[PDB]
Amino acid sequence: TGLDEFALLAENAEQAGVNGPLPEVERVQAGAISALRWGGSAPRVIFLHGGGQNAHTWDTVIVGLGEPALAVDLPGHGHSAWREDGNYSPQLNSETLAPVLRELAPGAEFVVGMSLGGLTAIRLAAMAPDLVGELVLVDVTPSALQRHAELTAEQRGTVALMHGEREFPSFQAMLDLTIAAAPHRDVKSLRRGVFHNSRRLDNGNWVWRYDAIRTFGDFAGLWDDVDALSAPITLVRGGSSGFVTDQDTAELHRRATHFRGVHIVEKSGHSVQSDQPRALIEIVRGVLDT
Ligand SMILES: [Cl-]
Repeated sequence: TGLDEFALLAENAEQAGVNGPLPEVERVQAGAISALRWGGSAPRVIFLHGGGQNAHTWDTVIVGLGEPALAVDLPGHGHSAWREDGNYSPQLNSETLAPVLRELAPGAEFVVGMSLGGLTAIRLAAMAPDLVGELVLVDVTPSALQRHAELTAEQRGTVALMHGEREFPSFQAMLDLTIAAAPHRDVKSLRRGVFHNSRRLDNGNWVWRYDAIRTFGDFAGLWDDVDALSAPITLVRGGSSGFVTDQDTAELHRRATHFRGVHIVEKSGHSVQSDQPRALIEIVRGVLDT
């Protein structure tokens, strides 16, 4: 389409149940990392999306919260550079991101990360304390993503041997795939997500903005980082998500120096920011104490 990436923000304000003028937002870049900068040049919160997502996953939450924020595109996602070695490990993501965040979000105490983003946040908190005052993990722990990585490994192996990146005859065909994976979800919300996560080729076909993740990375080291972090950790689970177990949550409590507790969001799957953004806004607002 010809549609600008900020053309649907009224839909995000309605989903967040807020009215009034939309906040200012623009895309920023420092080398390999692209981000959306909301509310001007002094972000209070950094948001890190999950595997297969981009920064726009946070639009509803950011519009509802009304705070200045930086929503970053992880390597291999959104407008951030791909890597030919297909490796978007939390550790590698953190190494690329830290100097960019020092430049674009030096005064943001709070980091909210979902899934791969949440483990990226843990590694940032460890390697760059001065930055990260407080972590909010959305539906992930090191153990939980390790279990997901182990289930998906055979198929991440098989896809790795297709060297095709896929192409799609239409936008609708990508939307059909996303409907198939979440058919109970409002299709205007799904359509908005696919719009941001996809682009049209000159040859009329469509492709995903994200790189197949051939590989994730390191978790023993990631638990050592949890043992060392001083940033308090809040966990947010999806009540309909099996991704994080009660034992996962207890393990996180035992290793963290300051676990603030788990919030369990009724009628949310794994992507709490997509399924129940209003409930996530209230929890993030509470952490801000604001
Ligand atoms: Cl992920």
